[PDB]
Amino acid sequence: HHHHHEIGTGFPFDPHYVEVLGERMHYVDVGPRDGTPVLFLHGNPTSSYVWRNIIPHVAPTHRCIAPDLIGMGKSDKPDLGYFFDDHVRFMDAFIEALGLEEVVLVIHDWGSALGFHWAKRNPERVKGIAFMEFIRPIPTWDEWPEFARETFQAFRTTDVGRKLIIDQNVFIEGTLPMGVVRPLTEVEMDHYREPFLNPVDREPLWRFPNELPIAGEPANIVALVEEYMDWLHQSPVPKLLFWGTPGVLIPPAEAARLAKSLPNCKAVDIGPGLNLLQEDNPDLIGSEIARWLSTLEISG
Ligand SMILES: CCOc1c(C)cc(C)cc1CNc1nnn[nH]1
Ligand SMILES: [Mn+2]
Ligand SMILES: [Mn+2]
Ligand code: NA
Ligand code: NA
Repeated sequence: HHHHHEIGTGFPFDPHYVEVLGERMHYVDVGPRDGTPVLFLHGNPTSSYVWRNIIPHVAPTHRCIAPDLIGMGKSDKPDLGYFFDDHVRFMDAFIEALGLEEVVLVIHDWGSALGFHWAKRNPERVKGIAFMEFIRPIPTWDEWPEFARETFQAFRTTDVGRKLIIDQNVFIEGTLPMGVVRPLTEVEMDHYREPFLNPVDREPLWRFPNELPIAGEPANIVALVEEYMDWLHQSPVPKLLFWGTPGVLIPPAEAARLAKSLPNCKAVDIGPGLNLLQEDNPDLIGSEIARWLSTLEISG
């Protein structure tokens, strides 16, 4: 006989779809219909799943929109190279397809590059940006985390890199768990694996690290990233920066610097964390975003 009697693993959000440049994109859409929407953008190799435990904190007061990038999550998977340029084109068109006007961004990893680049080009529409573990220029390999130098150098080759990421699914099975301090459960791993069970679908997982602005290459990405970082230092847009210890892309020392150099910026320590801060302390991140959103309406 039986009797009846943690960081959430479920994804209790109804699928929403919109046609974007002839392809179907999936997104979470919850919360009130009026007011300024909060747009959550994930990076590599995740999906809207990464926001699952953060969104419920914001949804009571704001619309939350969390798309899966083209070729990822539940969005369609056209035969693209999935360059950053492709993601930009699709994300621009997604935002237009939903008829969004002003927005608040919550962005992470490659999602931050998309968010920052979009904000730079749409200064009058951005009402706030929350960000963490974001893409910035990496002048030399010495400025890349030591533990991942050899690995990412290998990733950034055609034959070896594709064998690792596409054939062996290393970014999902290897790199992903290394971006979280706590161990991911099998249920969580399965939600992350889901979009990429078919090896040929793993193209964006390989192109993304090959797009990273490292040692001047790719030059186009480096220029673009420098441009939005320059814009960011000059914009009065409200900013909220989450960081963890030791972090990965944004070490604590770097978070302290940005908190001062970026105008109108608040920085929040999430405790232990690497790249996927959302997976180590989603309640703090969600709570702080919800409260920060409230202060955006306070004049002073
Ligand atoms: C230094 C390794 O850092 C990472 C770790 C340890 C884990 C994950 C998931 C991601 C990254 C990095 N971000 C990333 N790489 N290519 N596209 N986005
Ligand atoms: Mn179509
Ligand atoms: Mn192809
Ligand atoms: Na399993
Ligand atoms: Na999934």
